[PDB]
Amino acid sequence: MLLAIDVRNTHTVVGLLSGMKEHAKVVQQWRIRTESEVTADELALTIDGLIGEDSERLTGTAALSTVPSVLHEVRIMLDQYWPSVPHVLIEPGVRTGIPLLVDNPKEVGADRIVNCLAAYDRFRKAAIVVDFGSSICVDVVSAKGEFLGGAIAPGVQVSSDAAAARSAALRRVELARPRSVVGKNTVECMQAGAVFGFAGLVDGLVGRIREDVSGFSVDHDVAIVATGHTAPLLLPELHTVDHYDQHLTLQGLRLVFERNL
Amino acid sequence: MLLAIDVRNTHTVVGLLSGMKEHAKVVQQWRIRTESEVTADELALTIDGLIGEDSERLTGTAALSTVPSVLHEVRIMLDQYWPSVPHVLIEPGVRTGIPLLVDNPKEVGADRIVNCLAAYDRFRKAAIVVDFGSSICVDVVSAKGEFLGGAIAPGVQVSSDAAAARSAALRRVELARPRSVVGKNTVECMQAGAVFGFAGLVDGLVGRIREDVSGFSVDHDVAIVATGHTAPLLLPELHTVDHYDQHLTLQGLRLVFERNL
Amino acid sequence: MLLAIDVRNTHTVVGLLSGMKEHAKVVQQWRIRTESEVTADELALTIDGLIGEDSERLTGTAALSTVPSVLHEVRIMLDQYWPSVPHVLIEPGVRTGIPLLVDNPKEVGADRIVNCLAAYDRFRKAAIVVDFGSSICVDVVSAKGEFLGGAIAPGVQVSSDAAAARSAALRRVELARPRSVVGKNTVECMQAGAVFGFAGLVDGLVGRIREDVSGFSVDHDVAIVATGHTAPLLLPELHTVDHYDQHLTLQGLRLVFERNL
Amino acid sequence: MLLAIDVRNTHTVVGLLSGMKEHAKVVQQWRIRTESEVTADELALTIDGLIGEDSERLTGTAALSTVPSVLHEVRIMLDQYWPSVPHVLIEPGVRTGIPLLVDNPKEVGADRIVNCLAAYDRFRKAAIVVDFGSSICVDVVSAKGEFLGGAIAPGVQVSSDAAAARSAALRRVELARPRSVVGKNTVECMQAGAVFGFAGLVDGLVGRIREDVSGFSVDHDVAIVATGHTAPLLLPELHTVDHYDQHLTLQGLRLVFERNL
Amino acid sequence: MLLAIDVRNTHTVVGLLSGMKEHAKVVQQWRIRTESEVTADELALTIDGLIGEDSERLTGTAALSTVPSVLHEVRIMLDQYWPSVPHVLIEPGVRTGIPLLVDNPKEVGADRIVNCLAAYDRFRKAAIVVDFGSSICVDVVSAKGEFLGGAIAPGVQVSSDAAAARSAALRRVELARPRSVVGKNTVECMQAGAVFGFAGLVDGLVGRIREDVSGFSVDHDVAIVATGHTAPLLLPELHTVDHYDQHLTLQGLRLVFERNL
Amino acid sequence: MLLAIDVRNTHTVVGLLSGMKEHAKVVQQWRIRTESEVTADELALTIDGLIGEDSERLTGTAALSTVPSVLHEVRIMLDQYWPSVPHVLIEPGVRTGIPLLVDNPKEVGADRIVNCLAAYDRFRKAAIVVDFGSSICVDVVSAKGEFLGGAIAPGVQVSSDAAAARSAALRRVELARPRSVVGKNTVECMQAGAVFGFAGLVDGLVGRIREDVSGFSVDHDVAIVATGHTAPLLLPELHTVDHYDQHLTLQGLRLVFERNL
Repeated sequence: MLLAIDVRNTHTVVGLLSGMKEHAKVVQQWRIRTESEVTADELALTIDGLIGEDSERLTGTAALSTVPSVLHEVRIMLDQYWPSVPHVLIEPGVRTGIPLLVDNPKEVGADRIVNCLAAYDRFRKAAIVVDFGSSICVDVVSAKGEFLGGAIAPGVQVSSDAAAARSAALRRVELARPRSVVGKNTVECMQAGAVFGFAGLVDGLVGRIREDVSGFSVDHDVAIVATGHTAPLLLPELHTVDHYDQHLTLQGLRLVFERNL
Repeated sequence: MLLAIDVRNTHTVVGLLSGMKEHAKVVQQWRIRTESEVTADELALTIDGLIGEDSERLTGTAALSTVPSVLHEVRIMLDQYWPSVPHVLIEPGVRTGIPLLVDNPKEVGADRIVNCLAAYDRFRKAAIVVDFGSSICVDVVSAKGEFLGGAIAPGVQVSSDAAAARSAALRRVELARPRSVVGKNTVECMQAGAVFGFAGLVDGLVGRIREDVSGFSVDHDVAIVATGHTAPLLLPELHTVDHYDQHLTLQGLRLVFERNL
Repeated sequence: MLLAIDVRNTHTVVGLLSGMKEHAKVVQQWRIRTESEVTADELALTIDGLIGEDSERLTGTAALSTVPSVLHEVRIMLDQYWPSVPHVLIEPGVRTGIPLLVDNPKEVGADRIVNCLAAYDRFRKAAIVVDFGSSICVDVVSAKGEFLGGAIAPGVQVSSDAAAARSAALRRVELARPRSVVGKNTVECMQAGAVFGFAGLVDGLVGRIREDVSGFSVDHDVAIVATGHTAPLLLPELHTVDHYDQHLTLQGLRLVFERNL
Repeated sequence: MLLAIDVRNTHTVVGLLSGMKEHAKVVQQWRIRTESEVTADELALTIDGLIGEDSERLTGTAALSTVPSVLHEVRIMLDQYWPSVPHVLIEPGVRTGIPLLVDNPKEVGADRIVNCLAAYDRFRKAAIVVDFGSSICVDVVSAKGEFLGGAIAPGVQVSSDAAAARSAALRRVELARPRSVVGKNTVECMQAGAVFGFAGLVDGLVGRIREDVSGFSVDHDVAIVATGHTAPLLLPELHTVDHYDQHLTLQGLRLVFERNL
Repeated sequence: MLLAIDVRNTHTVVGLLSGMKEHAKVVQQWRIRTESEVTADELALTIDGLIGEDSERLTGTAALSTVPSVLHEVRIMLDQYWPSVPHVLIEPGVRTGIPLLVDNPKEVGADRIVNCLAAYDRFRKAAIVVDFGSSICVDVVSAKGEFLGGAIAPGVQVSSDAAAARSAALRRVELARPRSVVGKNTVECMQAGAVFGFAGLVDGLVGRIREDVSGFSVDHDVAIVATGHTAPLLLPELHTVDHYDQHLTLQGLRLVFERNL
Repeated sequence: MLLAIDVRNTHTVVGLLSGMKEHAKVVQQWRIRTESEVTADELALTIDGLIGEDSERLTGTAALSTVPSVLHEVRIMLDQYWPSVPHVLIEPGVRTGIPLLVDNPKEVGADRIVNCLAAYDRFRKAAIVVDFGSSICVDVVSAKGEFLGGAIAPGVQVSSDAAAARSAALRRVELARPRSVVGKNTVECMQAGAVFGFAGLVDGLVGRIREDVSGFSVDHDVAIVATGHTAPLLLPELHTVDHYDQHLTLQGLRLVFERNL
């Protein structure tokens, strides 16, 4: 199998992907915390405990990170614990076959590049990727598979927790859909805010991108794809998102791994 | 005049309002930070420094606080520094004439009550109040002047600061409208997110309220009013908000003061 | 066995209970840190490591959480990792057989409900429960098995840590009984405060409850029970507490599981 | 006038005292919050704003601090802004005429020594001093005016704030007296816990001191004096405390100033 | 006079300078805390209280800031409260007559540019500027007055506070010279580290710059100048620093003000 | 196999040592984070996972901890989980055959004593030990194997992270050697500071110690040993440090274990 690692600011996705090229599928996926101060030995311990008996069956290990210290610890862990398998660590501004038509090609985070590559591979047309992570990352891929940029909004959970911490009457609540958009208690009001407001945020960003750029209007065909952990919660309230792909970034990591191999 | 105090989670607004009833208006306003550990003497010192020689011309004072410790200190300060003028303090579940048709009438913040009272006094019909503070508070006022609840979304500035602080690759940026919806650098992407996405958040909340609850549809005349310090940044991008009042909470405090006088 | 999970604000108790009804006892117990950001996969990994070979010998699971995010993750973990066994999850306002004679039955924490249920099951009369956790929760159970309310005092370790952090002269000390109430250095004075003053706090709360409400006086038969990890520290210095039950919340979780089975 | 400065870990008391020796009394007092990294210019600005036109009428300044940085900034401010007045700074271990019969006489903070000196000057016998500040300091003074020692418990407001911050279900509450010891909501439960529990804490500490040290029995006449900002709130719920003196530390500062003059 | 403002990360220097060109010296200076979220009204209040009756006698204001939000609020405060005075606010990358020979001329903070300008104005030759601020900034100015770059080390007091916060055994100690380099207790060891190790840090940076870049060898005449609030503390322990100019940044601000007028 | 545990304030080192007396060398080593609130069960879980199949081959466990809570949890963990092996815990001020000639011999941390013992055992003469950890510790050992004292400077990585977090314009950067001492951007300047300045800090402390104390001059022979995780980074840039030993504290724990048996 192929061991894929997605390090974000708050949560790390560890995946096992069997197969190769078109027939390859994600057979396993786990979500863990991201610790900035994590070491190679701790990360090896948790990853070994997650993947169990598949450690001896690894054929390669792809990895990206938005925290560079975790990326360097990933390199140390890979060389110390899995020396016989190849590994292609990904930095910001990686080369993949997707032209980075932006001001600073070396500053865009690796997750956005991987999402763009996977979306253009799956759809082969113009695409808008909405990634619900620690931040909501919106990526615009043209019909030629070129990364035009996009937007970076605060994430649902991070913003909700920040609002709960920044206020006294607002406490920490569970991220769930309330009975109505008009709440009757503080928990219901906060859940209505966090869910419906961020659904409106994503819909507004997608509609504004569709209207205010050429080739992405309603007349054209553009694949709107959402990924992330909290995407299924907000998906029924989105009128602008067509598809949900839970394994988009892992498939993109597999694409970069097979391209660099 | 009347000394109105608005203690929010992040900033405190001090206003001098002259006149009575309909002929009353905000003649002076200052904004300062809210200190959780501020005392009666410190707050009286800064308020005196702000308002100058108008202390002898005060006819009354009125305060609300979403922070309980500052509410205790404001109670002490009102009882200590201006004993000759009447004062009204506003605790959650206060006497206003607006029925609190919620599960816990004693848990709803005083700012929401005061905003609902001011909006219904100004419009005399069904209203949707959008306050842009530390959190974005959406309050729904029925056609008979009843507080039906609403939503509490994360605020623009708090969420953007939390996004910047959680990520090592994201620095502190100023909230300003970017060039296009598809940014080209990290700062442009973050600004596009924070501005357009939160405008979409407010639009989605107001549209969902208009569609779902009865008496607030397109056919019914509903007054959509926005207030707050960071409201003018998002107001040009809002499609659902009809009015902007920057002195709504001060006018509501004046209404409570004159009602309880 | 039954797997019981007590998620508190600071620590999490994981227990294995064998038997049913009266013949049921706690056969295993572990204490771990409560991580507010922990995930279902990480919690499943640590619980599997704790319980070892007992994973395949589970007949049911019961869980409570005072932290909403850990409650969400425990919900996911229960529906993901042990699908072949029943699971009861306890939210506030849970049907247990104990009436909640309070203003907001949906806001009393799950730990207090579970403690009241276990106490009234054990003693079958009026009871006062003192849980020593992050806070000291005092719960008042009437003679008919009704939760009348109680008090939430600051805890001992949390308050001592806050006092140490707020002052430059006070460092992180280890909680222990001093030689005397009148200490001679900073460590002795701080430990005398933390131990004897909080013992007096518990004694004063229990005595004032015994004096100020009907049915709990010295004439009535009232069971005073203490639970918690730091309870044995203050137990020799308490005059009002008659019983110490360490596994009270686990037994209450078992009671809820059997009631809802 | 004499300018007394009390720098505690959380608040600073600034007092103006008129008269000398027995005919002296506190005529002005203000409470401000303590900033650990405050500068001499900021502190001079706020102190000047507090004391008004009495800057030219000062005849000396007495200052103590539990935060040494603020003490050194106080010395800089005094030498820069009031050069014509004599100023006595007070460190731990200050010579006062009260012997320090403890293990480390140079570690007991200045506030405790000043309180002991003022109490023994007022009562001229054995005394127990309960000082409600950032922490609750209990001081025991024999019939010969010696500092035998005491206890240092967490303060009421600091502990309540820490309990609110540590727990997700608990918010910040206004420190006031509830209706009863058995609370019906979370706010009432927290207020009952903090108030009645800390009253029991003080009662337990004072009673244990009276019972466990020589000559402080109920038969012997021992004066119990309470000082502090939150002392009047807990005073009706105390049984072992007789006298309340708000200006005890300012009078002790006056005594030290007159001693070093 | 000229009102100069230095907004650093931790402290803000407010200076009044009289005269022009060679006849110009700093006549007033104050240091205050930098509140990153301060408003224009609070800043106007404190600056007015600092400058007293010199508000009407201002002829122009010069300001820089390493915190952009404070600079924006400074612009608002200046245009609201001092509308009749000219103001040249300074952003990073200011053109001053010192060529910026670095990779990103728009990213170097305005403080370093101002220090380089004032040092080259004073010495008219090659210079090394050591600024002890929140960080330690070493700037290298060539013989032709060109900013060649430098180094940014952690500050002295900031790193000492970080060490105290990261360790329980290390409390908040005061920054002062110890008896010797070999400390006989924890406080003396910490002060020996903070003083002598940071003096060695400055000496090592200065020596390595003198040895490893062209035109700055010991044979050439290079002026080594130090500035900052904690510079006098480490000044006697440095073997590589010849001059200490306390008002270097204020003089550079005056230079930029007179150049842009 | 001896099991060594080094609990520093930021990272914990775990070691497996085989052999006795001179024939003893470290065979295994891991580095993990240090958690303050960690429990015995969690720590036993991670230690067992780290050490794998060698848990049944242990013959003793020497452990030190600069965090006493983790030390007591280690004692609980060792007694609960490895009851058949001896365990020599180490507190501050331990006796090792090295006299502690300081003002408070019981306040110096255990890591310093262990490093001094190991260094004198290796070199059998006067030595200067530089331990790069959460704080840089410098230890001075005379020719008689006595702990004279030393310095505690802020660490490299800890101070770099503190500078990145405190300053708004500075992000979290990776700790690595830059190309030139005169950095041409912000990141290069920060890395030049963090590397060359801290190398100069160590060099200055060692040189000042060598000059100002008896028997440590250039004519005398004094072994200079370095240890720590980040030590090899600064080792090329050091001039006064002669030897490196990454396993100094583990061998010192081995020496204390062999001494206490």
